[PDB]
Amino acid sequence: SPYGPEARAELSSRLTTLRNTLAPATNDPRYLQACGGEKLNRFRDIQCRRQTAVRADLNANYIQVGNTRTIACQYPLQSQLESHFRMLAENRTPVLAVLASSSEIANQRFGMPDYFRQSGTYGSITVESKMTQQVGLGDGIMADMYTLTIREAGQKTISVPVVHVGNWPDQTAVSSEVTKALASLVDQTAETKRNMYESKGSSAVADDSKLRPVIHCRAGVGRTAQLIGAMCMNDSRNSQLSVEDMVSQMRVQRNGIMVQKDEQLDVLIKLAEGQGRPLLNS
Ligand SMILES: */C=C/S(=O)(=O)c1ccccc1
Repeated sequence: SPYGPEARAELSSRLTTLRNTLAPATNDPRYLQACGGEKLNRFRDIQCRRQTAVRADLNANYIQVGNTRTIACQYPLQSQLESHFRMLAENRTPVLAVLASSSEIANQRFGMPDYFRQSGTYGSITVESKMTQQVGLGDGIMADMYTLTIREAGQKTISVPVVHVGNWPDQTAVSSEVTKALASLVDQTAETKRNMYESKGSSAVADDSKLRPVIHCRAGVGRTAQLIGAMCMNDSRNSQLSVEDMVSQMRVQRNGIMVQKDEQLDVLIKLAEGQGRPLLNS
């Protein structure tokens, strides 16, 4: 069977070998390295692919699965906020999807700054956070939305649509119904903002490294990967892209953990089967 346990076991096998191969070795050439001793990676073993790094001081990667282009990153460290906001601004971010829970953010032991729900000043950058709408995704999962306006002297003021699922616990997978609802909402939000820039004749439209949806959570390899996978599967241009392709591409473009838990992979499998999308590559 195409979606039978034998097929699932084979997929899991192939991806496991890939994760182990991609594991970062000390001073790994494939991964972005910290500078002068200042922490770059929130987690020592969840690193950032150098070839696709967005900024030299952020754990963040440009990711292209099939035709879907995005940016995946870890929750910025307090010391990276300024550079983080810079990335968001320069990217003309059409949507910022944060899947880190409100509990994680609230726990000061985690060092996850409340940067998109609060207004403040960071270096020479000043940010305002306007709470907008709230959208249920099912099973009680809630999406809180905000408008993040980024201001800096001499720079074009940029406002960013934020989609925050604050009750999706770490290392777990919300149902495929919830995932599809979320991916639809994120893409929809992104399409509205991107359209705005295109109507204004923004030069960012001609730059493939810009206008990308930015997705992340705490480490940016689980809930983040699950959403990205769902998003690429919603792209009407990714016909024939298999789950194997999908997960391997995210892994080679960020790190080998992308799609952290089996439960998260299962959701991607389920969505694939729903569309008749192949799991393995022949
Ligand atoms: C998108 C966050 S996550 O990848 O799910 C994660 C965060 C912290 C620890 C493990 C996974």
